[PDB]
Amino acid sequence: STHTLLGQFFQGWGTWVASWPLTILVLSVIPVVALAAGLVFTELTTDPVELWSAPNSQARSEKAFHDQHFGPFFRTNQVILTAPNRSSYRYDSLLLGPKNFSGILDLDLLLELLELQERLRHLQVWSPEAQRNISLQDICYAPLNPDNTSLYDCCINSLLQYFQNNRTLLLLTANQTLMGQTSQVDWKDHFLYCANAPLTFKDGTALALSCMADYGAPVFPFLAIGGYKGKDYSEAEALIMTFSLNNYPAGDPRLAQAKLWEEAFLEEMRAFQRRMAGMFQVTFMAERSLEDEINRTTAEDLPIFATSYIVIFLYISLALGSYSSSKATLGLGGVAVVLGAVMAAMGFFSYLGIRSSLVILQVVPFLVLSVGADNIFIFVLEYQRLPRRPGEPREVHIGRALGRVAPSMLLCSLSEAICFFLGALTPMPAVRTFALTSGLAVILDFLLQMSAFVALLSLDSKRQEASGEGLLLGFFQKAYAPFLLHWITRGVVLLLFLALFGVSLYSMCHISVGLDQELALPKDSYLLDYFLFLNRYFEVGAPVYFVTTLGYNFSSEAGMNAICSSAGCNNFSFTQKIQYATEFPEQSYLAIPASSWVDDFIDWLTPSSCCRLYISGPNKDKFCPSTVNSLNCLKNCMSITMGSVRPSVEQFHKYLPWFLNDRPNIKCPKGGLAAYSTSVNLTSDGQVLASRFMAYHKPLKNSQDYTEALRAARELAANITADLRKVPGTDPAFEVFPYTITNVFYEQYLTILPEGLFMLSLCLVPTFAVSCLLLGLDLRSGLLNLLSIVMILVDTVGFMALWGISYNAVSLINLVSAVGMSVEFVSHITRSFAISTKPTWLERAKEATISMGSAVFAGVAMTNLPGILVLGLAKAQLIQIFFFRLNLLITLLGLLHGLVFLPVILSYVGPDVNPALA
Ligand SMILES: *[C@@H]1O[C@H](CO)[C@@H](O[C@@H]2O[C@H](CO)[C@@H](O[C@@H]3O[C@H](CO)[C@@H](O)[C@H](O)[C@H]3NC(C)=O)[C@H](O)[C@H]2NC(C)=O)[C@H](O)[C@H]1NC(C)=O
Ligand SMILES: *[C@@H]1O[C@H](CO)[C@@H](O[C@@H]2O[C@H](CO)[C@@H](O[C@@H]3O[C@H](CO)[C@@H](O)[C@H](O)[C@H]3NC(C)=O)[C@H](O)[C@H]2NC(C)=O)[C@H](O)[C@H]1NC(C)=O
Ligand SMILES: CCCCCCCCCCCCO[C@@H]1O[C@H](CO)[C@@H](O[C@H]2O[C@H](CO)[C@@H](O)[C@H](O)[C@H]2O)[C@H](O)[C@H]1O
Ligand SMILES: *[C@@H]1O[C@H](CO)[C@@H](O[C@@H]2O[C@H](CO)[C@@H](O)[C@H](O)[C@H]2NC(C)=O)[C@H](O)[C@H]1NC(C)=O
Ligand SMILES: CC(C)CCC[C@@H](C)[C@H]1CC[C@H]2[C@@H]3CC=C4C[C@@H](O)CC[C@]4(C)[C@H]3CC[C@]12C
Ligand SMILES: CC(C)CCC[C@@H](C)[C@H]1CC[C@H]2[C@@H]3CC=C4C[C@@H](O)CC[C@]4(C)[C@H]3CC[C@]12C
Ligand SMILES: CC(C)CCC[C@@H](C)[C@H]1CC[C@H]2[C@@H]3CC=C4C[C@@H](O)CC[C@]4(C)[C@H]3CC[C@]12C
Ligand SMILES: CC(C)CCC[C@@H](C)[C@H]1CC[C@H]2[C@@H]3CC=C4C[C@@H](O)CC[C@]4(C)[C@H]3CC[C@]12C
Ligand SMILES: *[C@@H]1O[C@H](CO)[C@@H](O)[C@H](O)[C@H]1NC(C)=O
Ligand SMILES: *[C@@H]1O[C@H](CO)[C@@H](O)[C@H](O)[C@H]1NC(C)=O
Ligand SMILES: *[C@@H]1O[C@H](CO)[C@@H](O)[C@H](O)[C@H]1NC(C)=O
Ligand SMILES: *[C@@H]1O[C@H](CO)[C@@H](O)[C@H](O)[C@H]1NC(C)=O
Ligand SMILES: *[C@@H]1O[C@H](CO)[C@@H](O)[C@H](O)[C@H]1NC(C)=O
Ligand SMILES: *[C@@H]1O[C@H](CO)[C@@H](O)[C@H](O)[C@H]1NC(C)=O
Ligand SMILES: *[C@@H]1O[C@H](CO)[C@@H](O)[C@H](O)[C@H]1NC(C)=O
Repeated sequence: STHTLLGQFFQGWGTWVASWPLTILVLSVIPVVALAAGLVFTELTTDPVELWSAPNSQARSEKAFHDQHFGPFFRTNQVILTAPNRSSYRYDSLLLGPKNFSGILDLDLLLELLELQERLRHLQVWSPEAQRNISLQDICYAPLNPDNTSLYDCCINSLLQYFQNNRTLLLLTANQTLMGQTSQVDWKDHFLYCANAPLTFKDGTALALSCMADYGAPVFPFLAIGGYKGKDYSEAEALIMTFSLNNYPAGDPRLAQAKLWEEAFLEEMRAFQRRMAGMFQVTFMAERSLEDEINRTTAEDLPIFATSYIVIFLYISLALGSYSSSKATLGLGGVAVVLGAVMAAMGFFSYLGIRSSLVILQVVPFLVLSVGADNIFIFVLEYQRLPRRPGEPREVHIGRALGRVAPSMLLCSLSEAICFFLGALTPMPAVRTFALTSGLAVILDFLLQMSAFVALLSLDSKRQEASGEGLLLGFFQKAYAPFLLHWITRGVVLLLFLALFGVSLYSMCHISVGLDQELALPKDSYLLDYFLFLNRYFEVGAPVYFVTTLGYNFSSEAGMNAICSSAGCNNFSFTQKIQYATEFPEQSYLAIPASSWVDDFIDWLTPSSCCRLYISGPNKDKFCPSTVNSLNCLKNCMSITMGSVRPSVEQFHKYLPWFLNDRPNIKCPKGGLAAYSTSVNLTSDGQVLASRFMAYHKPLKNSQDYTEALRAARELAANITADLRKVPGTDPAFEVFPYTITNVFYEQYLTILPEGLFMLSLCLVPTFAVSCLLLGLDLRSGLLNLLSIVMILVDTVGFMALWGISYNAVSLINLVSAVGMSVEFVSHITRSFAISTKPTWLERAKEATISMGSAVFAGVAMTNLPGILVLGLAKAQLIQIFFFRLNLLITLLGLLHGLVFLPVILSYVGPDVNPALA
């Protein structure tokens, strides 16, 4: 038979290893030390948040195209101020009637915010790598002037940009006698005017102030104030101040300069928070802030987690005693064989240049320990329970006791390694390396404890020469087994577990898919207050870019008519569809309509002294800008007296680069480089390669909102690209896709549910087939522990839905490690039933419960409890939610099915009594 060959081979190998104890022990730990010595050579940790995105997916290929053709998305540094204990007040405007003002909108707070903003603009950091102070101008994102980049050209959005950050303009006052009403027009009137019409160059009040920021572009009200509802901007309860910086690829030396400045920004806002405790209530965030708040507690929690090894050392050599009136070296050997394998499997990957993560250094050594000492108890308890035959050496006895139990050990370890390796097909790189390291650690643990631990046990066995049945074996399990096999409980348990399975089957349909970003940070984190204020007070989400890939013409009148929204444009166009989709912002997750450069280019070509050509001179026809008050510019770019003015193909190639460099002013606010300078890529001749259109999501709170917004945006872009291909001239493969800064993270949840069912169902096939081959499990009890594993998975999914654990890529690998761990709870009990010889099924189930049930409870259920309970106090919600709540719920469910349900079900439909003398 296939079973008896393997057991007959393991009996020879163990008795050979026990005859050379010192040689096999020293010769095995040498490769373990050689593998674990690579923890210093190329041990590198991948700190960014690109450990959470598949690099060969569609969402990362769209990011590569947008980064190639337009440059990467800018970094963000935000502060959200609130005045909690300030009362609102009434104010009567000269143009808007009575209007109530919130407590935050006051001069006494706006002046303090102006002082803080002007101090942040002059910050400087001493760069160690490049010997020079880093100023804000060198790394700020300036849309209107990227070449010179003076200190006042940086993009800084706030409410004080309406007044251009001038303290004298903020305190300005005028007396307007409108309609026979002498009313003091103040800054609040100008703020009310700029909130309704942000693209204003002269205010429509008595004080004729401007309305646009000092860097040139107009600022919209949803980037300055927040917390309103509708269009009453005077009731705003929050103030926003955003600093945006240039983003570079990771190899660039400017990235270290840009991240160096944000540390000084965070220190300055911490000083502002401490200095203004009784006036404001600030919450802040830098672009580097989420990257270092995630892996901040990796080196802080390891010494707390290292006491699990001491507890598992103390648990062995107290439950393995022969206490009459201690096996302390066996516990040290069990700890060293588990500790050696983890360091060897972790350091082998460092040689190959595979970068580790935070989860590898936090759950790997305390999850391998929970399934690494599992075979040690099953070997040592079988060594002491098998009595020595008369006149035989200790080596043959150790070989016989090893050969009787080791195929179940090989089956459990190989099922563990198969489930970890098969579960490493997830696209996310943080979970792939964790599964690969856990699989290699489990395989090295199985090799180490079958070659070195047997030699250590043979060495310890000799020692007892120089220097009752216990209590757990017979004094409890011979007074619990009649309880469980009483004929009233034997029917009650059989329907109670069935009702539990049915209730979990109903309750697993209320599960939620997706991992919130609030559940990744430590509990005493400052970013949680920022995420609370962001979800409560903002009125728009992240920006959306509807990128158009190369292939569209853009130069024909048939091409422009499918994009524009003005007069003489086709119905259901690009901008028309994006305009329509924001009228129902619950189906489509858009809040602001798309701003199209083609419409502003068509409006800019209308002859209103905004595009003019020289009549004659030294410069005949090159360009007359808007800032020229001369008599030689009486010639429009386009002609006059047509409806739906569309430029020719020659005129489109000529007038377009002048439009994308024109700076808006009082005599020409029609458009230019304030918004569309970086939204269009031009070729060498002047042909448009690719463009992009800007729109804003609605506020996305949870992680399902991000997935629904991404799916709705991709569906709307699919409708737009379907309609755009019918225009004559555009070639196939032209597509319009929506690009957002957070689509790489949340694109996995579109199709993680079919991926989870396939990968989980693919692990049951090499758990039942291999169990029927390495063991004597033929067919009746072969598909019974599979039923136990399916019940364990369904009950775990139901309780995971009930507790409030979302189903994501982190929890999916824990379920795959549970299907490889539940074989350990049921294969030992089922195999002991199969080799039983008793008259009736009830006594066979009683013998199976007494013999291996006590060993399974004392070495498989109490061995992983120190390794799992230590993670419950872990400082990070991801480790404390997915690797503690899930694993604790699997060990209790796995113990409760493999020790109360499997013996009861085996006394009804168990396999027949084979003689089995071979
Ligand atoms: C409009 O699109 C153009 C075409 O993509 C952009 O020009 C591209 O800029 C890329 C970055 O400079 C180039 O990639 C580089 O290619 C060289 C040569 O192979 C490599 O050594 C570099 O490593 C590689 N850059 C990286 C970091 O991958 C493209 O080759 C280049 N393509 C063309 C046609 O010139 C324009 O940048 C874009 N317009 C603007 C101003 O953004
Ligand atoms: C975007 O659409 C434009 C309008 O459909 C295209 O412009 C057309 O390009 C044609 C060449 O491919 C021009 O044909 C030439 O015109 C001259 C002068 O009238 C004639 O001799 C011929 O018809 C032809 N050249 C030859 C063979 O001598 C069209 O005149 C021109 N149409 C317009 C309105 O100007 C663009 O080509 C298209 N852009 C792209 C991406 O190709
Ligand atoms: C293995 C576990 C570790 C991996 C888990 C990773 C969790 C998910 C990581 C999300 C990372 C990106 O996180 C996202 O960053 C952007 C940076 O623009 C923030 O967005 C910020 O900038 C945009 C645009 O400038 C503003 O509109 C926004 O209000 C502001 O918060 C998002 O609010 C944040 O959600
Ligand atoms: C802030 O605004 C004030 C007032 O507009 C600016 O001061 C003016 O400067 C011009 C140019 O020299 C003078 O002609 C005006 O008479 C000044 N007005 C007053 C009342 O002082 C001031 O320059 C602005 N500050 C900045 C930094 O732009
Ligand atoms: C053929 C002659 C030389 C007899 C001696 C052969 C012995 C010394 C060789 C043959 C197979 C070898 C074993 C093969 C596998 C392992 C697992 C590894 O993780 C530790 C070393 C260990 C345990 C080797 C020890 C040395 C070994 C036992
Ligand atoms: C009982 C537990 C801690 C056993 C695990 C020990 C090893 C595998 C763990 C514990 C502490 C960890 C180290 C903590 C800090 C660093 C510094 C970093 O720049 C490189 C990785 C490195 C060197 C880690 C490597 C892995 C590590 C050495
Ligand atoms: C980094 C990327 C781009 C390269 C490919 C990495 C992944 C997909 C590759 C590299 C090594 C591969 C693994 C190599 C070994 C095994 C064990 C086998 O029993 C199942 C497949 C499995 C688990 C492979 C899965 C796919 C795998 C993990
Ligand atoms: C079935 C086995 C594992 C027995 C243990 C089940 C226990 C640990 C599980 C099952 C149901 C769970 C509870 C379900 C509901 C809540 C409400 C929540 O706001 C706090 C946690 C709490 C109170 C859970 C605590 C843990 C819990 C009690
Ligand atoms: C402003 O708020 C107060 C709160 O009571 C409300 O009574 C008042 O009517 C509001 N002002 C206007 C113009 O409605
Ligand atoms: C700027 O750099 C110079 C030379 O390194 C240094 O003396 C000066 O102190 C730096 N500026 C600040 C703000 O310290
Ligand atoms: C930008 O501006 C400064 C000051 O006008 C000028 O001297 C410098 O040459 C310019 N540099 C670039 C790269 O545009
Ligand atoms: C008009 O307003 C000014 C400044 O606000 C004030 O000083 C002056 O008294 C007012 N003039 C009249 C005629 O009331
Ligand atoms: C606002 O005032 C209340 C009442 O005095 C006080 O309890 C609270 O701490 C104050 N908050 C801040 C941020 O000053
Ligand atoms: C939609 O198209 C039709 C036919 O091209 C046109 O008559 C109508 O004016 C367009 N838009 C509407 C419905 O106003
Ligand atoms: C595109 O597909 C259908 C057909 O035009 C349309 O009903 C649907 O509303 C469009 N998609 C979106 C996101 O509106």
